[PDB]
Amino acid sequence: GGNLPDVASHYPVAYEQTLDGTVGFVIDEMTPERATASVEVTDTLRQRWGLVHGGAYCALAEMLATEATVAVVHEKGMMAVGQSNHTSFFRPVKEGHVRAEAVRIHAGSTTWFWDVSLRDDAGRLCAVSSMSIAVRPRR
Amino acid sequence: TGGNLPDVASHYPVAYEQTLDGTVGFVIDEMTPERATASVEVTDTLRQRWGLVHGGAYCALAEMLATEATVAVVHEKGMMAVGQSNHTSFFRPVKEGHVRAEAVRIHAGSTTWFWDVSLRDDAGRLCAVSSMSIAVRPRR
Amino acid sequence: GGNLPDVASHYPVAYEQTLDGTVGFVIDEMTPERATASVEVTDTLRQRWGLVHGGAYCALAEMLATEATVAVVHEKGMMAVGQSNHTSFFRPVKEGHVRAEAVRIHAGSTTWFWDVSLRDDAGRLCAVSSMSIAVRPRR
Amino acid sequence: TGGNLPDVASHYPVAYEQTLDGTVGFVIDEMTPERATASVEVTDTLRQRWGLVHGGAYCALAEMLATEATVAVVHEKGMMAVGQSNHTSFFRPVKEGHVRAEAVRIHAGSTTWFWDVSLRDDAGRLCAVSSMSIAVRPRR
Ligand SMILES: CC(C)(COP(=O)(O)OP(=O)(O)OC[C@H]1O[C@@H](n2cnc3c(N)ncnc32)[C@H](O)[C@@H]1OP(=O)(O)O)[C@@H](O)C(=O)NCCC(=O)NCCSCc1ccc(O)cc1
Ligand SMILES: CC(C)(COP(=O)(O)OP(=O)(O)OC[C@H]1O[C@@H](n2cnc3c(N)ncnc32)[C@H](O)[C@@H]1OP(=O)(O)O)[C@@H](O)C(=O)NCCC(=O)NCCSCc1ccc(O)cc1
Ligand SMILES: CC(C)(COP(=O)(O)OP(=O)(O)OC[C@H]1O[C@@H](n2cnc3c(N)ncnc32)[C@H](O)[C@@H]1OP(=O)(O)O)[C@@H](O)C(=O)NCCC(=O)NCCSCc1ccc(O)cc1
Ligand SMILES: CC(C)(COP(=O)(O)OP(=O)(O)OC[C@H]1O[C@@H](n2cnc3c(N)ncnc32)[C@H](O)[C@@H]1OP(=O)(O)O)[C@@H](O)C(=O)NCCC(=O)NCCSCc1ccc(O)cc1
Repeated sequence: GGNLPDVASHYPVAYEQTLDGTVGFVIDEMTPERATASVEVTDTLRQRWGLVHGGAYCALAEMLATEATVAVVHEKGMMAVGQSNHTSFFRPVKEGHVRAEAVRIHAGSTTWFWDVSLRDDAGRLCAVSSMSIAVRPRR
Repeated sequence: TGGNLPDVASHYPVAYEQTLDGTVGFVIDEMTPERATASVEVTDTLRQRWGLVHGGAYCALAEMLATEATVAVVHEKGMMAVGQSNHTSFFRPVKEGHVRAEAVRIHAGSTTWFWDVSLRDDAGRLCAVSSMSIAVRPRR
Repeated sequence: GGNLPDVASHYPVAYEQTLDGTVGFVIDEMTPERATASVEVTDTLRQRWGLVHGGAYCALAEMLATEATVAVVHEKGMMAVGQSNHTSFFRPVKEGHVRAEAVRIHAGSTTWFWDVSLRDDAGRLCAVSSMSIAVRPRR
Repeated sequence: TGGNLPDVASHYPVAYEQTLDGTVGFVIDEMTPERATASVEVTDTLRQRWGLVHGGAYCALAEMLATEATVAVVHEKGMMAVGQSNHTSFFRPVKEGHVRAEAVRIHAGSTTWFWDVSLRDDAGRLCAVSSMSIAVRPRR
């Protein structure tokens, strides 16, 4: 759909109805150590002033780092959810696309950490996200 | 005023209902120079595939609230305000109801304002917090 | 010594030899939900430019939030260590004292979170720290 | 040059050996506009009562490194540089040896520089990371 990891037979919310499907996030590559995703800029991703909403970068990074963790851990009986999301903004984006690259830097038993880079169509670094993902056994 | 955001301009590039904010339904309640509140009714549009409120939704609500709260004061002074850092920490998920946010200003420097935002559930539990650092600069 | 919680019979490093005792951190009050500490500014707390080192605020906050967690959890078979320390600086300090107040905002099963405020002798907010403390069973 | 910090001034308010940096023994190794390294030998002065390197020690090493690395370039340009945000995340403790830090510049704006700092052990493992946001302003 958004090309999210297929790890379960049923999902509570269909992609098109989720926040992710509504703004248009799509996973591109995915491996245990690195994943990418992107989104086309539309007014649905912007704030009233015409720039891509800061929350959009946050959300792309959160989905990308978390889903990339899920991809590995789901099949191991674990649940993966974001515990901390620290996004820093360097340059705005008015149009085009937002591309994210998440690089795994730590995979502990209870926490995985990913560095996410958010770039524009020109390849410029527009924002970064330090994603801390909690890993716990499913209930 | 579509989601009750501060009327500081005659015109805006994107209408409320078309923005991310309008799409997910964020609405500002109170707004003062030192404190602001807003909320959103949870619907699937606010959730991730697993059925919970998306982490990014809390980050966005906090971001919009703190920034707009800064804009309410500085716009007229000829400044622009945009977030420079958003650090959101998640304590408990939200599956349904509303997400209620309260932003309290803790520092108002000449170049940066800082707000502590608490995000609660209908039962009043602290579900997430966001430390928002807002850059303040003069418009071009 | 530094008035740290007395929870064990032996400690690997004596207060006076630790980083805390070397810069002079002292716990004032301590309860499960709130704790305070302070330090006199000396050159040992400063950087070459004469201001209190940013790392000093970080360290005060980290010791204070962690030790306050230890105070409750130690006796329960758990270990408490900092997992994330996010310190933001609003105003420098050149002399006097640094006073910290840590307020517990979340006490989960595996994570405790504290908001730490760092003030000067005039009571001004000089910095803040969001301390995320991991709680795990002792080995 | 006491701990090999950038010589950008004739005189400094506090001598190396007297500062926090000198007391704990931080030493700068390489230093360029886009990348800097430093290290410290672990001793009790770097530890907490439980025998591990104090979290605050990593935060301080990262802080000093990123800031001084910014100072090396901007001082001569009449700017002052001070950290505005230090976010350090801890992955694995260090009990002894050294702590080695590498700061990589990722953004150099007109008012903020941002450095990613990695803190490793003697075995090269990633023990902590720090996101350092440095404010750049003109001196008074
Ligand atoms: C935060 C925590 C526990 C999270 O675990 P994780 O990310 O899931 O990683 P992990 O569980 O796979 O284990 C990584 C390593 O952490 C340590 N660790 C993890 N869990 C434990 C535990 N229950 N007991 C002891 N060490 C542990 C071990 O060194 C472990 O490596 P190993 O399994 O190969 O022996 C782990 O990353 C960590 O220990 N990071 C270091 C925390 C740190 O050193 N903070 C600074 C020290 S406390 C500050 C302080 C200051 C003043 C005071 O007076 C008191 C405290
Ligand atoms: C980040 C910064 C500059 C941003 O300004 P702001 O948030 O907009 O607030 P503001 O502009 O209204 O000014 C607040 C205070 O900051 C200081 N400040 C601001 N701009 C400047 C400046 N250009 N020059 C000197 N002090 C300044 C002043 O004390 C000011 O109080 P004042 O205006 O009443 O004199 C301000 O919040 C600040 O200075 N925070 C303190 C930063 C700090 O002390 N970091 C720790 C020291 S650096 C670590 C280090 C370690 C080892 C080394 O070898 C070197 C460095
Ligand atoms: C991070 C974590 C697990 C840490 O646990 P803690 O701080 O030690 O707190 P805690 O263990 O005492 O439990 C607090 C609550 O968290 C939830 N929780 C904790 N552990 C679990 C678990 N193993 N399974 C399910 N829920 C859990 C429960 O609601 C629990 O409350 P309860 O025990 O009364 O039922 C917990 O604080 C938490 O669940 N916070 C909410 C995390 C969150 O909602 N992040 C956003 C959702 S994921 C983003 C995403 C975006 C797009 C995608 O496509 C996928 C994911
Ligand atoms: C934070 C800030 C201003 C600091 O400047 P800096 O780090 O020193 O970098 P810089 O000064 O060299 O400038 C970098 C770029 O920032 C933008 N910028 C900087 N200063 C300004 C300014 N005064 N006016 C407009 N754009 C500016 C420009 O695009 C500039 O590129 P350019 O100089 O080539 O034109 C800059 O990094 C930045 O703009 N980051 C993007 C902030 C952002 O886009 N946050 C998300 C949007 S706000 C969320 C929101 C949500 C809902 C609402 O209802 C309202 C707001």
